[PDB]
Order: sequence, then C-alpha cells, then structure tokens
Amino acid sequence: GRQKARGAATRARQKQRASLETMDKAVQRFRLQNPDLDSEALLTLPLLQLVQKLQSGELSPEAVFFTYLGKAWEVNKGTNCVTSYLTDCETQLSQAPRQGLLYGVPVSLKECFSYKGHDSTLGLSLNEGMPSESDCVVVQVLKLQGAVPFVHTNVPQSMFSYDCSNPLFGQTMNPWKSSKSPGGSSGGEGALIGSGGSPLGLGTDIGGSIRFPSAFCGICGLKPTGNRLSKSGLKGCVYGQTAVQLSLGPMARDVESLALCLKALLCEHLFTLDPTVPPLPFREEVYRSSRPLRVGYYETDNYTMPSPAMRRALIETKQRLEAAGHTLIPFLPNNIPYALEVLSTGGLFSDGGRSFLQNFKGDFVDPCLGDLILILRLPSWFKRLLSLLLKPLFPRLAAFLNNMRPRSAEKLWKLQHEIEMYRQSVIAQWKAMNLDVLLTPMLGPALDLNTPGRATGAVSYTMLYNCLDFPAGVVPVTTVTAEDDAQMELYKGYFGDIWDIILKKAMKNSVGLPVAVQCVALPWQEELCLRFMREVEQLMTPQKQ
Ligand SMILES: *C(=O)NC1CCCCC1
Ligand SMILES: [Cl-]
Ligand SMILES: [Cl-]
Repeated sequence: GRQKARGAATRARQKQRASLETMDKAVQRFRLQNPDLDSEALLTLPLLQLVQKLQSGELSPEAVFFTYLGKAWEVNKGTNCVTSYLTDCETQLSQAPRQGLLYGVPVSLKECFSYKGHDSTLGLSLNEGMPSESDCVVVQVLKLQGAVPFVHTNVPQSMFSYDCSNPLFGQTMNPWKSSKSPGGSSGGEGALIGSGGSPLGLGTDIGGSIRFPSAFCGICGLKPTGNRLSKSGLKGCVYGQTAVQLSLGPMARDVESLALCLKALLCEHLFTLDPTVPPLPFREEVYRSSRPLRVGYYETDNYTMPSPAMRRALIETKQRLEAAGHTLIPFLPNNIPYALEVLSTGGLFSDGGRSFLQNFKGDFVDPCLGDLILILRLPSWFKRLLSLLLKPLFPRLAAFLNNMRPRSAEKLWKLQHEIEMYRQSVIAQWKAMNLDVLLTPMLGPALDLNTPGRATGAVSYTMLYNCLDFPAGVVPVTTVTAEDDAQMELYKGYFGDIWDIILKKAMKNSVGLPVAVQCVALPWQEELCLRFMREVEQLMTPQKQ
C-alpha cells in the first residue's frame, strides 16, 4: 500500500532538483559579475579568519555566500548531501546583523532543524508536504548572530541510523570514497563540510550521529550535554522519550570553529527564546586554558574490537599527550555492556519500538536500515523466544532482542532510575582517579554503504556517552595506511556474531580514509572538552592552527 509514498518521493525529488537549479542559476549570475574573485583562497580560509574578514569588510557577505553556494552545488554532484536550498536565505544575507559573531557565515543544517516554509521529512513519506510554520530556536539564534543558513542536508530515513540513505532523496556518499558511508544520521553535514561545501553545520546525536559523520568524513564534531542547547522546534520521529537524551551541536573543519559556534549560540537570544535551557554562557577562559590535564584513556571498550587504524590513532595521540606534559591514566568506564544492552537499548525501545514504527506505515523501508523494522515488527513473545534460543550461541544478539520489548510505565521509572544511578557510578569512578577528561577510540574508518544498519554493535564507542549524557567530541588524527588495512584480515571481534562479521568486512578497503579519536568531559563541561580537543588537534595535525 505504497503509492502515496511514491508520490512523496516524486515531489521531494522535484523540490530538491529545483533547489539545485535555483542555486546554480544564482551562482552563475554571481560569477559573471565577479570573474576575478579568488574563490579557492576564500574557500580554504579557516572559519576564524573568514569571520574576521567579513567583520572588517575585506570580504563581502555576498562574495562568501555565493562562493560557498557554488562549492556546495559542485560537491553535491558526487555526494548527494543537499536536500533543499533555504529559499529566503539571500534576503537573509542582505539583512544579517553586522555585530553578529557569525556575520555572513554560511551555515548548513541537518534536515531536522525546522526552517520556515520547508519540510523536515526525515526521509519519511508522512512528513512530506508538511512545511514548518517557523524556524526552530537555534536557527533563529544563528540568524540573530548574523549567520546565513543556506541548505538542508540529507539524513537516513527516520534518523535512527548511522548510515545516510532514505527513499525520498536517496543515498548520501562519503566524499573520500563513493563506495563508503558518510556516517550518520548527520551524514549530509559530514559529506558537505568534509568536502569543503560549508564551513559550519549543525547536527544531532542520540547514539553518535554527530560523531560518526564527523569521524567518517574527516572533520570535527561536538555533542554537548543534552540540555546545553535548545531542542525547541526540532523535528523527530519519537517524542517524549527522556531516558536517553538527544543532543545537538556543531560540525566544522576545525575545533576553533566548534568553539566559535557554541560561543555564538550560548547567548541571551537563546536563553530568552528557550528559557528551559540553563543560561550558561560560553566560558572562554576554560576553553583557552593551557594547564596540564589528567587524561583517562582506553584502547578498546572490550565490546567492539577496534580496527588497527582506530588503535593506532588512540595510542599515537596518547603518546603525544604524554610528551606534551599531560598525565595519561588507564581508565575504562565500568559495566559498559549493561549501559548498552540494558540502559541504552531499553531507553530507546521502552515501548518495543511501537511509536517509532508508526512513522513507517505505508512507507518504503530503506535498505540502509537493515532488518531493524522487520525485527521491531515482531511480536513481544516471538522476540522473547528467539532471545532465549540465541542466548547460548550469541549473547549480544539475545540481550538486544530482550531489551527492546514493550514494558509498563512502572518498569520505565525503574529503568530511568538505573540510568541515573549508573551516571553517578561513572562520575564517582572518574572522580576516584581525579580525571579532567577522557580519551577513547572512535569508530573508523568509514564503513561500506548499507552496512552500518547491520553492524549495530559498533555504536558502543559513542552510545555510552549518550547514556551517560557526557559531552563528547571527535577529532581527525590520522589516515588509514596500507598496513592498517592489510591488518584487518586478522580482525576477529570479541563476539564472533553477525555484527562482528559485518564490521570486519565493512571496514576493509579503506586506505587513505580519515580516522578519529573521541574526547569526553563531565556533564556541562563543553569548554573543557573543546580545550582538550584543541590540544589533540594541535598535537596530531598542527597545520590546522
Ligand atoms: C545517531 O545518533 N544515530 C544513532 C545510531 C544508533 C541508534 C540511534 C541513532
Ligand atoms: Cl497503493
Ligand atoms: Cl537540566
């Protein structure tokens, strides 16, 4: 019963196509009137220098806007990362506030950041032809700070994924290798920023969806504490689920860009437009501190075996931090399996997936979601039974199935308390070793297209910090060598289940692809997190600063 959804696809693709044409026509007009502009030099300027030149008058907003608009159009050709051109953004451009900290900066938005007059489909038929009545709060703040949001970027269908394909706009590709995923669900942002088509973007993250795309596409990303920024006006699939919180945050080519973005967002405009966000301004002096850090670290979470490239990235960064004078302390959060199998899965699937499934009624199911929908559709008893059969041979799979069952409000309260007491556990663990920050591996290199949805285990590295609601960011530190990739033939994985087997195959043939580490601080500590990220960036890739 899918013809209605075929109509949605046809209409969505027409709007995407017309958006692209509108963009190109404006780019072609602009270039004719400005034939001598050094567009390469403008595009490769770091955000901090770009901002300064816009503030001084050295570069016109128009010059910067249309150049990035040109570049976004071009990189889209090989990645399919842009779903929509934000129609009024040229008239926004001419009205941008001069004193704004982001005056004249083109910014790209993940499709779920509602923008007036435009759909936030999430790749779902039922959200097509349902344009937002207004800009969401962070989009309002961006504009009040002088920025110019200019495109919506692609997401995997429903966002419940770390790949990036849906049936309306299709499949987004990694800009480093087109057989590879850009990661997700902020994958359009990853591909666009990662190929130079936007200097700053916003994404969201409930199990790693800022961090996967950033890592897979070789850019920086930060997932703040859930309630550091406003979620007001965000489009979603499931509403009212508060056990594992959603976070939104910046993506960019460097760390300084992330810190600029958070500084611009954490202002009175935000705090008055959404009073439910604690009014905590950006603390520059914590961000800029150069005091030695106590850095906890691990090479593996003992759940998802790291690739050789991940492991090399982690050890090398550790050794450089030591040489720079920081104290590196072996540290692994306790009971990760519990945090993932019981707390995180149970938090996301407390209703057995029912609320989530209503979004898919009458719709196609994108191949990049794997068997997720099929598995969620199954009866609560046949899940339970299959869980008991799989437990001897495949304990991970069994635990997954058993913890995605529907349960009562009573049981949800108990789960919510366990999440709270686990949070306090890890905090106490952290304080007993007197850590400032924590260094971890990050999933990478980029997986093959249509494999993330079959490698669910691999979310272990990022999902843990959604469960704990700790700020976490990722920084590119190296690229896959011939040796790293060859050494994947010796990868086994701790479990030997289908998730380990898919991941092994998924990560092969990745020579030249970027690989990241993850940086973590305690709740409300975004500034310390970024300081630390800045340090990693400086030591492993000094040409960024
Ligand atoms: C981004 O946060 N992606 C997550 C992948 C695991 C399931 C929830 C969504
Ligand atoms: Cl039909
Ligand atoms: Cl709060």
